[PDB]
Amino acid sequence: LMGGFGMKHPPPQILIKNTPVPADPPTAFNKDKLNSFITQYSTGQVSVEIEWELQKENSKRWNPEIQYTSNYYKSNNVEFAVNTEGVYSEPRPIGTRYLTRNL
Amino acid sequence: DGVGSSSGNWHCDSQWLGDRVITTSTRTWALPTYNNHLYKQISNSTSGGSSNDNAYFGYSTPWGYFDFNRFHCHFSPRDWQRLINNNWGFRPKRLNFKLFNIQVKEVTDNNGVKTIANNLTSTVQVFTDSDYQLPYVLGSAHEGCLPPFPADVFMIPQYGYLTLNDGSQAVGRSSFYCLEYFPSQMLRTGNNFQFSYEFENVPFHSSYAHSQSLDRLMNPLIDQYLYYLSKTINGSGQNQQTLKFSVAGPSNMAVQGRNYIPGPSYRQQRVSTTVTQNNNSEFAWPGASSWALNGRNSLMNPGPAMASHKEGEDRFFPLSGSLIFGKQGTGRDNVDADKVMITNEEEIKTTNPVATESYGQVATNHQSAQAQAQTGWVQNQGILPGMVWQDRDVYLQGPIWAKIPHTDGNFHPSPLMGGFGMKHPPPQILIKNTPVPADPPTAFNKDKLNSFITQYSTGQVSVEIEWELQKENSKRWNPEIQYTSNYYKSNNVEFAVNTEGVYSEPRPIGTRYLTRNL
Amino acid sequence: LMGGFGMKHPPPQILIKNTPVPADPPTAFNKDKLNSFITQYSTGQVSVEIEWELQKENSKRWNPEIQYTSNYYKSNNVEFAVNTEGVYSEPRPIGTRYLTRNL
Amino acid sequence: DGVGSSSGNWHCDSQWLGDRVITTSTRTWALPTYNNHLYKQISNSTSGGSSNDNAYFGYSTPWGYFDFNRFHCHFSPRDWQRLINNNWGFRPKRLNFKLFNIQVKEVTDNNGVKTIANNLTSTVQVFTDSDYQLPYVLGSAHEGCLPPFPADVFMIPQYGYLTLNDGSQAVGRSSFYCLEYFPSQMLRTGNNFQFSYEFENVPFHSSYAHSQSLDRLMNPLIDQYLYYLSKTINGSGQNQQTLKFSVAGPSNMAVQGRNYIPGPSYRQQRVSTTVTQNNNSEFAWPGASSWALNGRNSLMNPGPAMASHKEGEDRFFPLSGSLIFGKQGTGRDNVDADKVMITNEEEIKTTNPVATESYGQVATNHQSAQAQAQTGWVQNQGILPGMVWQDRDVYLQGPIWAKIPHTDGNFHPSPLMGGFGMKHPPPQILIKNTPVPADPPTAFNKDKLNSFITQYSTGQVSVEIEWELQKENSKRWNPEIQYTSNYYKSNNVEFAVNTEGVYSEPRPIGTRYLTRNL
Repeated sequence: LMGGFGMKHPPPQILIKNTPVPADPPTAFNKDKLNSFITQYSTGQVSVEIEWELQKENSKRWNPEIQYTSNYYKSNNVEFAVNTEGVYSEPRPIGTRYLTRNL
Repeated sequence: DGVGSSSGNWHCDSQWLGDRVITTSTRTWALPTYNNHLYKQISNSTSGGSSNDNAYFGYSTPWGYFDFNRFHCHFSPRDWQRLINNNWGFRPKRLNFKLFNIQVKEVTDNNGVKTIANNLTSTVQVFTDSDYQLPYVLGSAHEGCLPPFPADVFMIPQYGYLTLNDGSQAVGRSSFYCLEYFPSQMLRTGNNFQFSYEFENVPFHSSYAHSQSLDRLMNPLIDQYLYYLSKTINGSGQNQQTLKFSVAGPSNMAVQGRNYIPGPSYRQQRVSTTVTQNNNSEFAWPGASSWALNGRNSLMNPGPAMASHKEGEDRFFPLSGSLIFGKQGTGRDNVDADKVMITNEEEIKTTNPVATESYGQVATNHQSAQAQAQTGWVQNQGILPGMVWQDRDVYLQGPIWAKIPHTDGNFHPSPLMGGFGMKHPPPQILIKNTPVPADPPTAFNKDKLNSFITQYSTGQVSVEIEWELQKENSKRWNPEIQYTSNYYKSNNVEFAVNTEGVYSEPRPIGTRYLTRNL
Repeated sequence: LMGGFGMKHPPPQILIKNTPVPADPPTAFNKDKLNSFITQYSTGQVSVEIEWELQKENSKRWNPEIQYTSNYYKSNNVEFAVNTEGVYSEPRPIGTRYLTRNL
Repeated sequence: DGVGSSSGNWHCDSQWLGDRVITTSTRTWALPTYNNHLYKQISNSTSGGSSNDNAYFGYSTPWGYFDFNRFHCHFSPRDWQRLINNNWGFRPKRLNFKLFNIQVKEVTDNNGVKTIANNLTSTVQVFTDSDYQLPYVLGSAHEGCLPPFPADVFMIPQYGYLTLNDGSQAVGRSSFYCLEYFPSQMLRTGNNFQFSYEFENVPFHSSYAHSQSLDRLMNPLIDQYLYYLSKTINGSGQNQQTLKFSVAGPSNMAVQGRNYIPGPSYRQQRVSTTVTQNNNSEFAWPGASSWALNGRNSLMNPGPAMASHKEGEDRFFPLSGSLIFGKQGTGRDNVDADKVMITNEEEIKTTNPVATESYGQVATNHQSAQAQAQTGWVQNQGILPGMVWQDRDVYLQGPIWAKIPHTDGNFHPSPLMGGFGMKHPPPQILIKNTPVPADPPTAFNKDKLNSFITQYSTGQVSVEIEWELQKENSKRWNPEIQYTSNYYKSNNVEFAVNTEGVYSEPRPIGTRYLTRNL
């Protein structure tokens, strides 16, 4: 209902945890589980490569087709581009439907 | 390929193989010149008809088109009788279309008299749109069919297409299609045209009317093993409350468990052919069942297929639900009832609910010692699971196919009016006769030439459809009801020409006679 | 200077004339050329098929690129489409330069 | 490919083949972290400098880049002397670039003291842009070169790029390039990087200074066979008018017919190094030669290549025409004249007109018995046919190449500042050290991580260029003038390190000594 592509078997969930490393336990054996660990985190890079099939416009309509453009008026900042202080921003949502087709 | 030799032979027959039919129909046509070779926009504010509810913006083109989508084009009544009495269903497998013996004539009005004379050089250009790029106008059941009767010569309708509008103004998401921007074969006297088509696989139509009702699909001798709740009261008086369960037997039929339920219903108003029974008010537009889209108010003309008169009394019919055909020679407007053939669905009555009656009843409030039970009527019920419905009957005058609009979703895309819905129907065949300009001025002028030569063309069109069949296997004992000709001495043979030459069809002919079990 | 593609050998000129047919001359031989002809014209169709090579946009710029669209406001007539009386019209000129590229 | 083994060997040499040179230069670098791993926009209104004439809008990126486009990076002064004294011209054939022995260190400020410690896991990511998709910032002669002296360690400049602006605001035809959207190889200690490049074919540079002037390219012994108009007057007094023609001989040199003319000139203002001669007014910006583009007023810094002092008096120089280099240790602003090396073109004086002098003179009004002849000066003359010019000299501090902007047209695309213009120069090599975020908070927060670990990296860059050569064929008798070291006992060796370690270059070194005939 929200949108997108429903799938019986979507692309799976990818879960990640950093294995615990316990801080030095006590010398005498104790039954209880170890509640003391070492503050820890990890960092890396994730490549996500999707391949998209396409369907291309065959329409023979005469006149020009409406579609999406960038306003030309001198704005203070480039839309869909970083601010002065580094913040990235998206000015307005962008639908998928511009090209026209007959029922 | 010359002026002398003919470019094709008349072929009109129906050859009946056991498992399939092939119906060729060849007729002759005449194509005038529309819009003076212009494209124009038709928006209502140019033609009037000011209102919010009727608003359209669209273009009219000079092109003509062949529309054969009705059945009677392809089937003689005797081929129809032979079809629907012997068969449980049918589907078109293929289509072949030939257009030949084209001849282009040139009219001249001189000094008050008009003389027609051949034009051997001129061309008439044709194309079939196989990519479904243009709007599809065939599926709307407009007139302009091949005539029922192979003798009559007809005129070819004008192609025009509506688009988006806000009121009478175009949005600008609107499209303009220039029909002449397509690769159209053009041909002269001595050339012919043809193409072949193969219908995409669809379901067989149902030419059978069920032999047992849905509500009564059970053994009348044996009880079910399930217990309905029979009686909630011990007896009269205060504080008499019990729960008494009973077997659902033949003695009480309505209460047995049934694992299928009837099809959906969108209720219609009930209009009686007997006049004095109907109300004395203007309920035509006001009381009608409408579906609104984008602030427009549409009317519900054929709609979820559902029975009409409910059994005993046929004196009435749905206000806008039923297909309505005009008799031969019927006036244009404010036609009296008798002059119009009102189609009636009695055969769908077992599977589907009545058009004019509520779908059912539902409980509203929770009962309590204080609060009595209360139940409201269901005016509309969409598809549920385990719901069985039957499609609307298909007539001899009714449309064969329709184009299923290209969209993300559609449910049971069988056209509401009737016939065979198809993602890729048999294409539109458009025709125009190339313009020949009258003598231009000697000095070069920039403007386009607005002066042409009055011109039209004539020829023959062979439309050959191949129909797959499904044949009756039924083992029922007694005789089966089916379609016949009344024997009483009528003044004229029904489905035959009058004294003055007019061809006429007395009454509509449904497809459903043969019976089959649910 | 006006625009387009200058060529040493452009696509050639295609000239057409309909051969003269003289009206009936006089019986006695006369020296002078025939000044009397038959009013005449001809009609047909011309297919002009050009093949265009292309160069396609490789630009990696982030934000959206400005380009040409049809105004969406409810106009009386579709722009670049026929009028009510049949006249075809083009509302405004259309340049070739929208896509951007670095110097 | 491990922490222990080194990823490459220092290689710095110049091996001189007869027909070509190969100059390897290996130096060590340090890359800080710019902009806190942010992109930001630099538009002047954020940095001030309010005016219409200085206006810019652009982005600053964390990425650094290697700029080696100066010559002294690749050539020791002795390789330069050996180059320009023995050769009539040169062109780069190929380029090889290696980056190795990279090591990434992690700074920590604790309790007032800052401790540096290795980081073995961290990565520094690099990419060369071979498709010329990004803006090209190298060709503008910005500082940040590989240092002249192979010992010195340097810092790597920050990459930022201007775009379109209306005042301080972006138009929206402007572009934002996210440098990190490119497929950048990333590598750790134990990895190395390299690529090879092949310069596109360009013309040889001219390292020769002509041995005969353009105006004097003729036999001094022999007359021409053409007759100039010598004398238009019979003698003094009224109505004395004649046309007297004379041979153009050696006796009158200036009047002979010459079928080539000097190159174009865009005139410059004349500023004298001797101070008391110059005017007592602020002519710096007002009196300068400018080219306006889009309402901006640019200044003409190097421009059509043209001689400067005109022959006898070198006491002056063009206001903005001449390349101007700063001496080692030169202040930033309002530097005194002596502290700055003013480059002077005397070698181009034969082919090209003087920068500070008019191109010529042209007749204005038609003469008549009543109207005397009148001639105005030509302040600017663009290219004509049969015009010969010579390109600006190329120095040891000056830029090797520039990118010829991609456009529908360009004329003689040799850069005005100097060097070798190329449609596809050797690509930009950008480098950034991947960010390592400091410990995030435990509870998930939407916002991006603004806290990182102060970090930088270090390594070595081998830049190997292959130069094609053109060698002196001249048969002139006498000795040829060329470049030498003064012999007088100076306190310090020129082009050598000072007492305190500072490296310095005393004077600029042109490429033109060897002489060649027109």
